[PDB]
Amino acid sequence: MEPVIIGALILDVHAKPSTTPISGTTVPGQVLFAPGGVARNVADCIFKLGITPFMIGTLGLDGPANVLLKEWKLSMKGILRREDISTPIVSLVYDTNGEVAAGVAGVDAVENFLTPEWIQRFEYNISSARLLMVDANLSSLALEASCKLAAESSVPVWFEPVSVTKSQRIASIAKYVTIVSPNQDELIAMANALCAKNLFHPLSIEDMFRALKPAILVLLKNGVKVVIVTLGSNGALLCSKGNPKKALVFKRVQSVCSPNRFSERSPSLFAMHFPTIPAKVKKLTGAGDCLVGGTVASLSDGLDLIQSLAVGIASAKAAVESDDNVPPEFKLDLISGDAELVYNGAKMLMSML
Amino acid sequence: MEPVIIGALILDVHAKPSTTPISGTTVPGQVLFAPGGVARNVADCIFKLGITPFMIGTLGLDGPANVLLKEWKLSMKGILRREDISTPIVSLVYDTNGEVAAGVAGVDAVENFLTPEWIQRFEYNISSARLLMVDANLSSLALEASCKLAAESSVPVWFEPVSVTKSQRIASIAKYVTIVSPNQDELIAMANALCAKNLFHKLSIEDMFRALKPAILVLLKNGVKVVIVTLGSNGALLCSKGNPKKALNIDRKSGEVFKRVQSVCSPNRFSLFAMHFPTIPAKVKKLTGAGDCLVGGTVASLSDGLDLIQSLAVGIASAKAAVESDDNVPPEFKLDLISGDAELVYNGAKMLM
Ligand code: NA
Ligand code: NA
Repeated sequence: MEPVIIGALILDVHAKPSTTPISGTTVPGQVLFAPGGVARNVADCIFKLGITPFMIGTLGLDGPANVLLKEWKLSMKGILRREDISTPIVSLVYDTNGEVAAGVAGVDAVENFLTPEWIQRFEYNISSARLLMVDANLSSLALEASCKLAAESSVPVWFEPVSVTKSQRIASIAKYVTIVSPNQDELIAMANALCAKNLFHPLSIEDMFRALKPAILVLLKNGVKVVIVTLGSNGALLCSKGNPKKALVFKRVQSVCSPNRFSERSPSLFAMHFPTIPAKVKKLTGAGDCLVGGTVASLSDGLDLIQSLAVGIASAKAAVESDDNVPPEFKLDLISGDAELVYNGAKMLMSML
Repeated sequence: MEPVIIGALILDVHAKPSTTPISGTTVPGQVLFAPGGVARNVADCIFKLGITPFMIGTLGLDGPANVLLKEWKLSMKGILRREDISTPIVSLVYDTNGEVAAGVAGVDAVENFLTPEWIQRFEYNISSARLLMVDANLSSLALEASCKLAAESSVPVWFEPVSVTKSQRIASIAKYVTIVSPNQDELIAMANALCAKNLFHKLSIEDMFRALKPAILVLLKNGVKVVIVTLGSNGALLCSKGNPKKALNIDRKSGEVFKRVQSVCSPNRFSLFAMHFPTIPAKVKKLTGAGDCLVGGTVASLSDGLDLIQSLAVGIASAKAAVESDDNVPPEFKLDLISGDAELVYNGAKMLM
């Protein structure tokens, strides 16, 4: 009952300049190819954590596809390859921060060729899936087809907003979505999209949460059960409608991250903050994807959402310390240790909605 | 026999956005890969014109190399490939205007790994070459080793000034160099490098020539035999020590480019000699590769037995084909079109001195 991952397979071009990038000319630095795309990264992360995912995507019969598939050890029956299709490419120019200064995509092969027609071939896989994860690179039509299959079989759906623009695609599928994982810009865009108007616009944790609470409520009322807001270096917010456990390799995590840790019996809005762990950043790209991958893998292994999120945040830290979007391997003892640190450090927010 | 091409093999990455370039995230647009590097471009241009060159360069055993070499149909024995090497890449992110918003270049593989030691492996190739073409991407040591090998065997050397900065690498090898092909910024930079002081720092053709004559003479005084100043849309300037109608001292036993051009570009039409060659009006799609194909077209023509005046005309024709292509080098050359354009340039050529 493998988790099913649907979305983009992208060849990433990462340009980290030695000095500050200046207009009108090139500056010295390093430029690397990295296997990318939210869905590909999530699948890769889940696999390296010891769970086999099923990948549904589309690739070309070109050079970039041959880079992405060189060391691909998962099934490829879910991957649509034809010659008319041009493999998606994202080109990023970083700053010295490790943040993106300028990026271009690059990815309309996904919206045009990862169709409902292709996804419906795998109705059994989605139906029997432990979890369905879709990224917003999919078209509204593909997202509808995907999410309606999982809902039919009562399979929980994870929607990754990918960007501010593409996050608005939550609008037509919100009912079917169980979990979303936006940052604070994407959360705002999603809230605006469901509100049909531009009602929301993009410090301490209780300030940030109080500022995002109206936007979070919008998503919850539109049928989303769990909203995970990634706050980068100040961790993540886990917000859910009802008890977070009721909303939906790792027996180490189950041991040390006790499910009996949190005494709190079913609120309309549940909120708690997860801290992140200090890390030696080489590239922040892929951090969010590994959070999702780490979380899905744990949920797929029978852990609850609170335990799974800690694993996700652990995986995110490992990812920023690599020059890949997803690290070449995961060290389980490191993953478990970091997860416990995050888990034990998780605190609850907020007595009347 | 075969012309030897030594220099950079670069993967060019052009990111031209739909619009709205913003920090912190990817933005919609198109990203293209283009096989680049002056030497690689010259080699490709020469081959498509029906002459086989020998390429000496350095590449990695990575993804960029596999994109770069995918449709490479020439020998690879002159190309140093090792796991230590990361394939040179120039990554450019444009704005709506078409100017570079941010650019990063990682091309230190050429200067660090294309050593004199590697070049001396192909001493037989360089010695027996009809012509030797080196780009300024090479280190000074690599340039010295290559050009002194050619000088011993009296093999003509073509030095291509990659940029204003790298053009100054002519300083230690000017003695060995037969032909240089700078634009006028590069010509000034090379002149200053050769001089004991920095004496050099819209216009009509004989006016622009009269302004460049001192800088041109400097190069001539230092041993350069032929100076070709590329003037973009104002054609090219051909200045030489002695008669301009020079040819490659190679036995007759030719090809299709030779007897097409020779028929149509009569050799009976035509110290220091100076000519101006006009360019041909063209549908510019991208100026990419224009200078390189001017070099490529001229070398190819010289290699098939044409004189310098005939060869330069082909080069400007080839340069035109390159600007009306949007690969650095056009996918193919239509020899009839090249020949027709060459006659236009040839017949439009004017004596200045
Ligand atoms: Na990373
Ligand atoms: Na071009």
